[PDB]
Amino acid sequence: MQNITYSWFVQGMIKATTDAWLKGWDERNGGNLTLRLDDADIAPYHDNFHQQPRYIPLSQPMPLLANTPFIVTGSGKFFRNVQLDPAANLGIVKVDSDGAGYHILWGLTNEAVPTSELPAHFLSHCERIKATNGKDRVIMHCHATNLIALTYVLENDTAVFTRQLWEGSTECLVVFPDGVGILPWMVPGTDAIGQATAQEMQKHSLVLWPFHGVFGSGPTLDETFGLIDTAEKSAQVLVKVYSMGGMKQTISREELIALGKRFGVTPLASALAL
Amino acid sequence: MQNITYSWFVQGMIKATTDAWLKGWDERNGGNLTLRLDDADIAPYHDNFHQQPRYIPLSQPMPLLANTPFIVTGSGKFFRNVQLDPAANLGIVKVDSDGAGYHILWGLTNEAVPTSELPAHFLSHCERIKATNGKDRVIMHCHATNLIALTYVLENDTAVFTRQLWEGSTECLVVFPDGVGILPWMVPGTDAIGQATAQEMQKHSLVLWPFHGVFGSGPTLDETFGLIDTAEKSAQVLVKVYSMGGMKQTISREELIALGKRFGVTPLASALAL
Amino acid sequence: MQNITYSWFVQGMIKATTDAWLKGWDERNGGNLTLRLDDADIAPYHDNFHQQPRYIPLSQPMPLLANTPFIVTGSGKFFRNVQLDPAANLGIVKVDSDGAGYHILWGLTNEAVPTSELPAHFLSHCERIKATNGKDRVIMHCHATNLIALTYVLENDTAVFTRQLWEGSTECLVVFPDGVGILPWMVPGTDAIGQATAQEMQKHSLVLWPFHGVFGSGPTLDETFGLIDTAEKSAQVLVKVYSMGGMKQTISREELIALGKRFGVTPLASALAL
Amino acid sequence: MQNITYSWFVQGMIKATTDAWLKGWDERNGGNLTLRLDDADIAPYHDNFHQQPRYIPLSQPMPLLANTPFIVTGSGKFFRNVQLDPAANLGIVKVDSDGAGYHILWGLTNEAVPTSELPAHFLSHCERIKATNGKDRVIMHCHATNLIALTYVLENDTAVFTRQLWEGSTECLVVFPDGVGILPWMVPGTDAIGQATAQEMQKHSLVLWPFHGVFGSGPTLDETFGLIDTAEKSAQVLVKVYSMGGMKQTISREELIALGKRFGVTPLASALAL
Ligand SMILES: [Zn+2]
Ligand SMILES: [Zn+2]
Ligand SMILES: [Zn+2]
Ligand SMILES: [Zn+2]
Repeated sequence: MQNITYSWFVQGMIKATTDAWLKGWDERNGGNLTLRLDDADIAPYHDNFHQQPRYIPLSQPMPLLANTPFIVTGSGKFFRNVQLDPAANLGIVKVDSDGAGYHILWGLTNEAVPTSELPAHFLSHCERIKATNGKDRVIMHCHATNLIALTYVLENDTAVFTRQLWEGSTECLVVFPDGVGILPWMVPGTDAIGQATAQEMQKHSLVLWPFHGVFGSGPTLDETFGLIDTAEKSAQVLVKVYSMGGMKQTISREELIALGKRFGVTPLASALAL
Repeated sequence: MQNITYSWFVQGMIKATTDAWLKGWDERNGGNLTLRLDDADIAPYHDNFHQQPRYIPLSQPMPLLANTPFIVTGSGKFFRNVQLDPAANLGIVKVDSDGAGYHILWGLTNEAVPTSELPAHFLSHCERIKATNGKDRVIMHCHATNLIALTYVLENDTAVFTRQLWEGSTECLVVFPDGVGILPWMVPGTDAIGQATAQEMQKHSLVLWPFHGVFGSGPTLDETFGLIDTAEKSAQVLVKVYSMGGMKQTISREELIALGKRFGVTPLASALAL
Repeated sequence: MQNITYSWFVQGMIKATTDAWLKGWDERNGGNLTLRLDDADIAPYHDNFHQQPRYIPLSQPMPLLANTPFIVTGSGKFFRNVQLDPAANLGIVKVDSDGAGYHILWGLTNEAVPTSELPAHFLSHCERIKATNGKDRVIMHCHATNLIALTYVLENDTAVFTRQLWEGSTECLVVFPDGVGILPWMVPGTDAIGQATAQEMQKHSLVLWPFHGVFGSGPTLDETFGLIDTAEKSAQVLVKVYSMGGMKQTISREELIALGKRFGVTPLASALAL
Repeated sequence: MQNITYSWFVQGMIKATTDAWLKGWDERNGGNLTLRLDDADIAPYHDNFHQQPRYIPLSQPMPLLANTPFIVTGSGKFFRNVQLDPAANLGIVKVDSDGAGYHILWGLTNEAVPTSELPAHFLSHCERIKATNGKDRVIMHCHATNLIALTYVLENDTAVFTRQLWEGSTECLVVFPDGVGILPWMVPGTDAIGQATAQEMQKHSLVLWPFHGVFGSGPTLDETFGLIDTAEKSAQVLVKVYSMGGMKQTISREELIALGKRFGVTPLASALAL
């Protein structure tokens, strides 16, 4: 019957969560992942659906997401376990026609529910749909170790943080020319932190939560994972450099300007001006 | 015949020990793990039992554990090897009706015996049963690298250590609001260190052994592993931050207070007051 | 029909890219790998070829590579994915009789193309063929973490950098007696950086791209991987030592001289003279 | 026919080399491993032997090893590859009746030969046979990262180095009460470094090669691996502590004395006296 476990999107959710677990980014339940699907992705699996899908209201109306299906990670669930029991740890949800709530079509067994960061995820999907004319389809949150560490030692400022990350690996300006947004510390699992994240997502594909972690957005699971992996790689390099006493030389303004010109990207002005 | 190797609890012991080995927490024989079971868990496997179960006395009477079965790791056994030969490296034991000793029903082949830290494990199970009205079922000890390193550089004080761990990842206050107990250095494998650990377990779900490692307690293998993983993740972040010259900003008192209110936990007063 | 996926060279490309992914050297699309084959390697797989091979021009004429087949990684492709879909992420190309372009005989499906660093790869293959009388067959680029970090803190000078790497593990002088060439930072994906790399390859088997990564050359995939792994291992040791305040003792001039004599290698004079 | 690949000793050599590769201790060909067998181990596999075993002389007479079989890693071979092709990368050798040379009974295909550190291995086996009344059976060399790093920053002195390693994890005094011998830097692959190593092995189960790596001896593969893993774990902890500015508190003289008394070991006097 096909079997939705072996669908591209369940397999992709398993790969991304497992890979993030192996990176050391997702201790316990600390990360969450949502992927926007099309009806055509799930329609062939209608017989895999729960016969009697559960309904859960959204935190607030989200009419831009009306009729939209997603695959999501569950609240309190461990990225390490996704590969062991996808239907326990993931769910397929479909937002209803008013954007007021969703049905759980598959997964989230034994009364599990979507991630407690659903506001941050779905509100950010709304802003990224608008910002990218529908190209972006993934919001990923993880507890990326070196990025977290840097939030205790670098100025928590979009321009400063972006410039240091650009400097810490040549590809970074090309991968995230729009830079990294950073919020004040905020209480997690709230619609305040969720819309604050979504507002930053209007201008950046990466958003940092000081003393907590990162959110990224992109068109595909691999592109979004790779975005975060790039930023975290640069952060890893920076932690080493700072631990050795700091940069004696680095990528100059530009050199960053030449890089952006070659790759046809416009670097965030404030980060470049530093 | 079912085959107890494929039981949830043998498989779970394999997963936790293997995962801890991969983390770098359990060189050689350095860690131990005990899980309290119910008779109903093991009864279906009676035919897998040793036909003639061995009897070993406990170090002291433990009448609260009368008639209680456990699955345990063996003395001198390596976490790395559990997956290769579960019955060599694990045993199922059942404490007798007086709490004076136990029978080895399965495993611990070739005259192996339970971990030399059995006092610390079983005495801590007794105190956690009382403290949690029977909810906690696991005691896990590992040589968590960054937590160990921090015991050489942070004040070995419950309030100080707890506050720094809370600061080193936002989730920590929510995961361990009761904080981390820390003992003086003590000679391992003794009932002194075992009851000292058990006494700390009355007030905390995590206990540090300076220059040695950590003990954690929780209701399930994953929750207990995840508790330790959380604390060790924060410790990893802290080691990076301290190596870069220390915190320039951090989570404030709260912010910790707001966090606790949102998640309905009461943070350890002494750690909050700092 | 044999099946070229299971050929030694496809399997070897999978092993090297996967191993480099596991090392943390190849986030996103950040690395590339090319291996020079003989017609006799691919001829048994003619029926696996695309029936209608695509043609792509080279950036400039490369007549030394006329009629030469290679297996290559694709542009924008992830080392992590090579094992999952070799034909999506790798291609077999054969340079035409004038050295002006190549046909894609196998792989690079869905209009993928070879790595954007093809100039650096193929121009370096030309110079290594000349320098080694045809022995070298591999060019590997990765984002080797510790080597990258060191480019922010060590003088970006061939003699200085080579000497520190020699000091950081005893084998290094024996593995790379010719030292490590290092370029100025340059914009990637250009023929300028490609021939600059190729010129350094005339004199060294390793070339560093500051703030970016490393290129290595060797006769086989394992020897080339092992060359880079050796340099990166030494770099890892050095990052630790520098983070602990620097060397209190080290390998002397040599001792390096005695080492070279025993193993019959001539160490780079400028690095030795320091 | 049984198949010697699946013998306990070939499987054990695969496990130890693979595990050491995963630890990051054995880049390229950098490590070597030898295990002393009994005739009874190999006799059941006589039909797996090369029909016409090769003979190679030893570097010097070793009559204590007369008629003794070993399984060994090959010169220039990679620990990473042992699992992929055991017979290419390992050999079974049997020393002849005069101790003058050995026959390659199995493995070391395509004219491979035993490790270039065979003097250090076999001479150390001789001294450990005498020191342990035949109990020790394994000599393992690896490029243990943190131990290497410490040789640039700690005094290369047996007492000093041993005491710091004892301090860096509580188990270390119990695992290696005889301490760690350390040689001056010496040119590798020589009988000078081999007997110098063997002489240190008279008094210690671990020997450090500054700026290079470690040798360990023990009765079984797991015990020897675990010995090295323990020392390297402590070294890892120490590198973190030193990078954070050094110890503010540590294990006292003890405390070390009490530890040794409890576990019935006599700690190396010179290290204790510090
Ligand atoms: Zn989070
Ligand atoms: Zn322990
Ligand atoms: Zn690159
Ligand atoms: Zn070596």
